[PDB]
Amino acid sequence: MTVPDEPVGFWVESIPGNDHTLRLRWSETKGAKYYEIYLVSDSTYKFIASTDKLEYYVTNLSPNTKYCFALRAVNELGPSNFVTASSTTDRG
Repeated sequence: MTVPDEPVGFWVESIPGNDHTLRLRWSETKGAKYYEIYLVSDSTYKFIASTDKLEYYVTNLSPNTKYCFALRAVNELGPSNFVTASSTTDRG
């Protein structure tokens, strides 16, 4: 078997009225047992969370700030490549 497919449809969306949260969403992914989410900052990745959901709310962000995330799917053989998406938190 292989590492999972790369996820598709990875979108990061703002939450109007919430200046400290972004909503991450992605499609179910062939071969995936779970997904890992990272914050991409100045060309380095910071771990956020592992989940078997298809969406995740990243809380405790600063207002009016663009965040880029990297998402990958994982199984027992290893991880998929990353897909990326970004958005800006509400101004508050």
